Amino acid sequence: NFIVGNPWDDKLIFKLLSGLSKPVSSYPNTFEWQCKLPAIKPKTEFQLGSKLVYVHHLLGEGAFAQVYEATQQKFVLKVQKPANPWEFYIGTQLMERLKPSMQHMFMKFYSAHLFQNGSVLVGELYSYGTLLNAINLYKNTPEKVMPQGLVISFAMRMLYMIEQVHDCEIIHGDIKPDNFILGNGFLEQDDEDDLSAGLALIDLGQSIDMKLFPKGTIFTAKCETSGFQCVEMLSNKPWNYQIDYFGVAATVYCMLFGTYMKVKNEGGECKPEGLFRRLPHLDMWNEFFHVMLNIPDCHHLPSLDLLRQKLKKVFQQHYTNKIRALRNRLIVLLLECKRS
Ligand SMILES: Nc1ncnc2c1ncn2[C@@H]1O[C@H](COP(=O)(O)OP(=O)(O)O)[C@@H](O)[C@H]1O
Ligand SMILES: [Mg+2]
Repeated sequence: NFIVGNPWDDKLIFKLLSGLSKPVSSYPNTFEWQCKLPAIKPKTEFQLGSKLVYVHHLLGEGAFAQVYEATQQKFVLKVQKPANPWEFYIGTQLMERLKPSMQHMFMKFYSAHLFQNGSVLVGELYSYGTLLNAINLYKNTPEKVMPQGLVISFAMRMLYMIEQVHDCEIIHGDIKPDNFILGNGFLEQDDEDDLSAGLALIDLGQSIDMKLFPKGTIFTAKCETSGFQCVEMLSNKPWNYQIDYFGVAATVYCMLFGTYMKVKNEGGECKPEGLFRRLPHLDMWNEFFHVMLNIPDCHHLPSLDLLRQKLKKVFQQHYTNKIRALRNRLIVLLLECKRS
């Protein structure tokens, strides 16, 4: 039952990276440049060490990075100061541990460029915006919120995704609507029963590799670097994989209400704010959040498969017929937003 205070500490990360049989530098894709980070701005040109690259526009920004669209087929550039070789390590590892079939669920990194004061990562592109953006689009519409059938559908894919990541003994560490993105697969999704298509997960900067740590290690940090806090962090309790369970539930809560989840303690259990009576499938959602939020300990993680089945049951009873229309409607909204 080993203990590590902070898994996101820079000193710790440098120690793990430095203490590797296969340094990141060893990878073929990675490149180390002595010079400072090049000036990168939309509608400009610069050479990525060797070949010239054209940046068309800024797709999105986070607390750590700015992501631009680039060409010469289109891809993206993830720029951040200081350098973040860690993301490349995690991304590289993840594709290696994953089954080849499941790689399309996550962003692939083609190459990494490490500068003196920053890093630039070249990665796959997803052109139809984040899950958060999609949630915001509905607010303008009459429904004001995502249809349940799409919520449930997106939810089951998420549970399926973290299951694959956790099998790799990896923790995402930052599961939010901002870090979910919509790509072509969502557009071309033809098989509803296939959970591998229509949703992709990104932002591996805050990810944790459990392989590097002893068996049964635990973390006691009371918040994630951006300040993201799960239930264990609030309760001063230890945690490892629970943070991703909490993240999925927070992301699903957002699809349901279009507002970030807030937590409260009622009786002996932890519950989210405002699960009102008129909410469809209220029983199912109460059960879903109860399990995802109230985990007794690190050794009793809820079955991701079981949760998925409970949602699948409700989906098969009420939304198999209506799903195509709901997806088409969303597709039109995504196209409209992308036109802007
Ligand atoms: N592959 C991608 N395609 C399109 N946009 C992306 C891609 N990756 C990231 N983004 C955009 O970048 C923003 C944040 O990127 P992320 O990787 O989460 O960086 P950070 O760690 O700083 O949050 C997102 O809101 C998203 O719009
Ligand atoms: Mg992010």
